[PDB]
Amino acid sequence: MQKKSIYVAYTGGTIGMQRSEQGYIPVSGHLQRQLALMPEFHRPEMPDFTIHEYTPLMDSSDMTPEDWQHIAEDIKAHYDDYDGFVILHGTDTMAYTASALSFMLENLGKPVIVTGSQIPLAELRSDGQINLLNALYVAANYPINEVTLFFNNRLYRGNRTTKAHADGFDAFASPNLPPLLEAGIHIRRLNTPPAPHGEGELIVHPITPQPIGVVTIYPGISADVVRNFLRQPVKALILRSYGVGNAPQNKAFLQELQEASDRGIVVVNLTQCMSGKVNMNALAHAGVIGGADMTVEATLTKLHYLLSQELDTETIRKAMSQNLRGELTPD
Amino acid sequence: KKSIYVAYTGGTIGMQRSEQGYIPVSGHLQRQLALMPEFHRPEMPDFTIHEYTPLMDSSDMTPEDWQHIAEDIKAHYDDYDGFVILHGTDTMAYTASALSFMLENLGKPVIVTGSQIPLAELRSDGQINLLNALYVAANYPINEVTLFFNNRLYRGNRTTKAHADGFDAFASPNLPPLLEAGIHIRRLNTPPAPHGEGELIVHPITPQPIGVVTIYPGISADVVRNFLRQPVKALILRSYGVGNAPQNKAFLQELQEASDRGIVVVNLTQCMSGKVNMNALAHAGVIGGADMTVEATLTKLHYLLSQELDTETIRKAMSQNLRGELTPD
Amino acid sequence: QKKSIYVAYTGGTIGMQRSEQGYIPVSGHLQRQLALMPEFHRPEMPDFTIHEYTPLMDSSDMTPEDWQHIAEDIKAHYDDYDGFVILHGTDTMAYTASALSFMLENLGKPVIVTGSQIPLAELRSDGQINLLNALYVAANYPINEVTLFFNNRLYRGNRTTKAHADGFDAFASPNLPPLLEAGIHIRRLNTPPAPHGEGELIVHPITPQPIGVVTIYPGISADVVRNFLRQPVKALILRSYGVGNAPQNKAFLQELQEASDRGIVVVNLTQCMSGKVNMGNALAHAGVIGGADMTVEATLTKLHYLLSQELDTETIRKAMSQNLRGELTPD
Amino acid sequence: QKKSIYVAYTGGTIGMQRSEQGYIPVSGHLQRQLALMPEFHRPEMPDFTIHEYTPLMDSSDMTPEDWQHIAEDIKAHYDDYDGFVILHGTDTMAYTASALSFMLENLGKPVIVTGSQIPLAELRSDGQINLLNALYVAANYPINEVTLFFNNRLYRGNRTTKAHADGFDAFASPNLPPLLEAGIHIRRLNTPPAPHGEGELIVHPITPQPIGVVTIYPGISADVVRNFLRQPVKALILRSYGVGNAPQNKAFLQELQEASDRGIVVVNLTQCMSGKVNMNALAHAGVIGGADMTVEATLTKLHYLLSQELDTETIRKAMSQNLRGELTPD
Repeated sequence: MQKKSIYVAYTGGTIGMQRSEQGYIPVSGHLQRQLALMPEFHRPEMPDFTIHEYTPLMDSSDMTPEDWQHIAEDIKAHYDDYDGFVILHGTDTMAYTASALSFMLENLGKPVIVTGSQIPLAELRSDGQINLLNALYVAANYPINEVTLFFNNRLYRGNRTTKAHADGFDAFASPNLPPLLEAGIHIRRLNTPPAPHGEGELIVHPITPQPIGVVTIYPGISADVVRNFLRQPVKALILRSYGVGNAPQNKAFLQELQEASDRGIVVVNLTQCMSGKVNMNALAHAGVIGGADMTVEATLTKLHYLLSQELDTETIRKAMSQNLRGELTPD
Repeated sequence: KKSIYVAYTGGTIGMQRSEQGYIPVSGHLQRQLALMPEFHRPEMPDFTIHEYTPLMDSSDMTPEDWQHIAEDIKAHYDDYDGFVILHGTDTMAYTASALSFMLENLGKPVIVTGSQIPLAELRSDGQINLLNALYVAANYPINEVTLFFNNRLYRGNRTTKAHADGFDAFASPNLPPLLEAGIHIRRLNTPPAPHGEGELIVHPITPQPIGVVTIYPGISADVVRNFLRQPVKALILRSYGVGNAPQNKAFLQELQEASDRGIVVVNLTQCMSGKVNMNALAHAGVIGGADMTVEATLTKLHYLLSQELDTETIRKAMSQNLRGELTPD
Repeated sequence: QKKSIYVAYTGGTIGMQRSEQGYIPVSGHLQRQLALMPEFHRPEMPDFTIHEYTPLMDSSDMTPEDWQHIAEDIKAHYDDYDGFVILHGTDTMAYTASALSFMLENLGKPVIVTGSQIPLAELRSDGQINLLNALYVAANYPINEVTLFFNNRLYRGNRTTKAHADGFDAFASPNLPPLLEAGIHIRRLNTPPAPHGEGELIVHPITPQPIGVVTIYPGISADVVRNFLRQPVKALILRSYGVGNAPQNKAFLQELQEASDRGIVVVNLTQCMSGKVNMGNALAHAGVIGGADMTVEATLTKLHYLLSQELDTETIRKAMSQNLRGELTPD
Repeated sequence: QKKSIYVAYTGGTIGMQRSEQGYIPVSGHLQRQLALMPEFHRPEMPDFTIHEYTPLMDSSDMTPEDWQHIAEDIKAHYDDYDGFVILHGTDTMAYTASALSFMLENLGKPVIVTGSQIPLAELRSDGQINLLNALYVAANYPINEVTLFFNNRLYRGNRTTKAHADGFDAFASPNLPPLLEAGIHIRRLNTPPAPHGEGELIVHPITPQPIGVVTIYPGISADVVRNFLRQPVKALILRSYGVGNAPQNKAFLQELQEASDRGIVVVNLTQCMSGKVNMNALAHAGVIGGADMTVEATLTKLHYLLSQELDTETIRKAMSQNLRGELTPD
């Protein structure tokens, strides 16, 4: 009967750009005007859709948590009026936004698909045409009530993604979890277990910028350098350590970590490996919390989320190791 | 016969069983090798095993240990046809990357390897990795510091430990292997690293105050300022995609101030593979690290900072392909 | 002015209509649908002309007479177009592509054979993708060979085989890389071009030929093999073990030697999925010719080609081991 | 006491020696070498006994009589060992593994068929790896089926095919995952076990059978197909397009119908590298669908069925049924 309706927020990215002598430039309303002339987007199988183009568009490499907040407020404001949501985003920080939204939205009961493209919709052979058409179709026909990220013909759990390549071509990966859905000839919903969720109405949590350090451990890293990473105003520190979560055993380094936790800093340990989980023991005794197999993006946004709420340090430390939105694999 | 020198620094490969799991045991690897006939066959090279004391867990290693290994290779260089460095997997890629810079005009193979299972166990990858490393160092000599794992010989300064949970795996995201060790060993057409024509030159290396950090949405100038406080001499930034980062004045100002103080700031990508292509950061004095791995960049800075080089020369050298660690424009 | 491509719509799912019973061929449907798709009429796309065959053919019903018809169609329109696209059903698409490669000599324009598993008219169709790309590639990245386009790759026609059909269609070129890849950015690969003379195009005739294609297995009897070689058989393709090994019992080898004495051309291919046969001397001493790394499709069509030219048996045996059109990797 | 494994060295390069002429078979060389390799005598390894065939079998020259001899060897030593390893040349290893899967019924101990590209004597040999692993898996990760071990994978025997031989040997199980992976840590996969009965072991006889295995192509003549079906042929395996499609010209279909009408069992397989046949015209001509069976499994299954005293309707029904895990039921 009456078609489903999808809300499309064009927050930024190359999709709506137009050809000029100076090259491709953002042109207000160009995305909307083009879609009006493409019959494939108006077929009976396709949902109705409304585009809200951001003014001005966001350059994803210059985004901040204030922008994540603005996007969530947009979703909240239009939630009861649409059946799903598609967030068009620049690729550079798309995974960060998708991860942050997954924590900010609690008890989500409609699909929120973050996507984008390397090539503008206007170009003959455009991934923008493919990604937007599929995102709209999947949001309407194969709804999954999570914040997802669609790219390279796969629908990933948002807080499990990372931009894996950018030089010459854009590619995203979900290193520690299979996709939730594959969009090939035939759309296939995979048997990937759904994310945890409560049974009430949607809750949209606020988020604000937070002073977090994200650093990589290397042979001989000095306590003096680590001390700097932990100075005010730092509230949390994400350490990327070796293999399953190993680090140098020298006392000076470990004492800087212990003293930081003593004064309320949340220290979390992630692996330097491309995939796999941290299996925590010397760091553990210094107050460091294991981040299991969370991506850097999920860990960084999860900390922003927890620190932005009215929560004490020990509750934050406990929450960081719990699977709140499908971002980590429990032991 | 050819003769290979084995620096046994430590690592799981030489450990033995106990009531409390695998433990380091002095002399265990040597004893086991003496009892395995396949290592003493006519087709294998003669070899010498030098056990380090103490044996090192690779996660405990420092640049001082890299220096000790380089000194060992230097002292025995003219007496052997190649070298094999047995190492723990956790920081194996850092050691291989460091040695590639410390050794200049290398004219013999130096293969770093190890295993996830002790050599003495049934079905050990340790037996396979040592047998192949010895055979390859003697017969398919590639005059570079390489890393052997998962039956592939990679350029050392192009590697990173890609997995460790359940199984160990190494990757060379931006360069194909130099050789593959399947049924038939095959040297690949991967172009050899740049090299001079003189005698081997071994450079010293010492620990250096370097920061390695990741850029994220909204990262504060206050936090970045802390990353650049003394004693920091260099900062490695892992930025978005082809090397993009926030353009807010405060953030860029902190990086500019750091470069004014003589700090070398290098830009790498957060992506798993690909090159950084340098504009706002460039104006703030940031140097592009092309497609270098974090291990290569970190050890390269340790190498340059440990020599008697001025800041401007270090900045120029960081973007140059010195040992095959980066893909030039 | 714009490039102009001739499209021979021989049959196949690509131009069919969806119905309650399944996919059905409908005269004029493909042309009706393409006139309604703006992307096919953009400045960047070539002009094209569609010749719908009457009747439309189910590729599993095709014979060499149909290959002849297609070659005659290409020949009749050769001077008036810049390239050709042959729309075909997937089941025997590789046979047609292989056959055309031998029938056309000194080809100086692209001939791309393609099709799809989903009709072009459907939403998310690979048919729309394959036709758009075939037209664009034939016009802009011309490769003067009979090629086959599928799964976003342009393969040398006489190197292809349909590798899968259950649930999804897939083609493979087991012994040669593609000639071009069509991802975000179309990329011509360094695969060496097929050999060719420097004269005018020559179109050779082809007719059905009595050929046997059989598989060797343990204990295969001389009596059964004798039957495979009875008149009217002119050639027999043997699929033997590994690098080309077969039973060495006298009765078996005698039947093969008697066949070569009768003027039958016996060719040896491997049962393996890829790789070359390397002639071991028992089969070659019985007069068997090695087919190197040729696909069954190339070997079968190559024999049809050579037998249709009325050449001497010795000439045919010699030609089978020669790389005539890029179908084989010489020693 | 350790488990004990019976090793039949039927043929293949594994026990060959080095001479100024290449690899040559030397009687007893495999056994002599293994006695000097400590890794094969460790506490973790089973005891084993080697029965070297005299002469060795050239796998490319094997016949069903050889399959019978191997089966009789297993039968004769079945009650005395905990598992079995069959060393075989690679060219027809998949045929032997497939045939044995049908000949052995109610198998209650592992039977692993394996071999190597390189003799065990050579420095870097896959022979050392394959025999060590086969022995260890047969004793410790027993799977009561006829399996084939190669490329560090343990496949269901009747699902395998030799996929490559030029430069390097490789086997594949196109339509079923391996039953076990022998990587750094041995891992048994969740691949559902093959169907089996409850009684004691039954060893079925097998003899050579007149079977044609042919490939369909555009315009294939009714005359040629008629020749394929001439006496003494009892069965014909057709490899047709995609999911089982073939030409529908009446002369072609009529030759197949006539063959079936005189008792010839005609089975349809795909020309594709993987996948099932789904079947239309051929079905009406008496052709039986072989689902996703390999040529190897279909050819040996026919040898098995034709070698028993069975009516043709029973043989036809059995060909489409999953008897030993060789095919995926609809």
